[PDB]
Amino acid sequence: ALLRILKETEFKKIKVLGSGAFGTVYKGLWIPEGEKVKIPVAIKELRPKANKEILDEAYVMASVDNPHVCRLLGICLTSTVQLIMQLMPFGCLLDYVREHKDNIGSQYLLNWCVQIAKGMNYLEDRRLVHRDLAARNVLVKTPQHVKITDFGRAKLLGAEEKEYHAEGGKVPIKWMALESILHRIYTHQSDVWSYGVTVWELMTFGSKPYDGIPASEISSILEKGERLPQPPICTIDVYMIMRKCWMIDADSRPKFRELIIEFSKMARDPQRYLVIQGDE
Ligand SMILES: *CCC(=O)N[C@@H]1CN(c2nc(Nc3cn(C)nc3OC)c3ncn(C)c3n2)C[C@H]1F
Repeated sequence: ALLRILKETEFKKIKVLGSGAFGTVYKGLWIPEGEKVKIPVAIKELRPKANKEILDEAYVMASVDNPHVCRLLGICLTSTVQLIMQLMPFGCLLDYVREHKDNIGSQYLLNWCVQIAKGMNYLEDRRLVHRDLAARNVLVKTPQHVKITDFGRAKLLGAEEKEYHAEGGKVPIKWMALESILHRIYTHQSDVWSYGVTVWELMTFGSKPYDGIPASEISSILEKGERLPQPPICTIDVYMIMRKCWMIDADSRPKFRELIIEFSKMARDPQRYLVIQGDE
């Protein structure tokens, strides 16, 4: 996997897919000069650093090559930065589970848990802390295959850095580990906490965590030992994996490699672990 530098004439925006503080993402078409191959892509136009700085960050990003991380294919530098990425035709997993809640079986849910853990383990191998894992930031390539994506919060740790120490950026409190809320500290193990919340989202078919509760109250609820409730479809075995992800001691939490093993075992006999009517 290598970074391609695109000229504006190489790609076209077709329609908007979504928008946020990061910028806007479009469905588009990329035709590399004289290659005659038409590639469906997502184009993320970000809302300055030197061009070489941006290209360097894009090079590292483009080297992230794993079946369960959405890949940067190329970049175009003009008045704006435009990132050309793999298109995930089914959109964010949050909306997908909300839409198809009555037609999603245990096999798909547990498989997604495995896949997200595989992608996160790869990011950890690359020394990348994601810092924004949530169902909204997982994308659906096919119903059978999902990929993690990133909107600017991910950080590369230095050879001797064990944690990332954040500053004033806005934070997704309800997905964060307690140590991140209290001390602005982020690690692969705080990503594990977020992974647990992400799994809870999937198992509740996209429900809102700590629904209706002010973000300002969350740290106090967590300090009292309270956590997100057991989803209706979850046997206690699955809920206990979530609860392990939210233990106060970061080193008490499972690592992604362990999560891959545990969810993979469950995915072999999915109906023993999730209880879904009509499944199957
Ligand atoms: C739930 C989060 C959300 O809606 N985020 C938006 C969508 N984003 C995004 N979307 C796609 N693909 C997509 C979405 N829809 C409705 N249709 C499609 O494709 C036909 C995508 N592919 C790759 N990347 C990076 C994507 N991002 C991100 C936010 F804009």
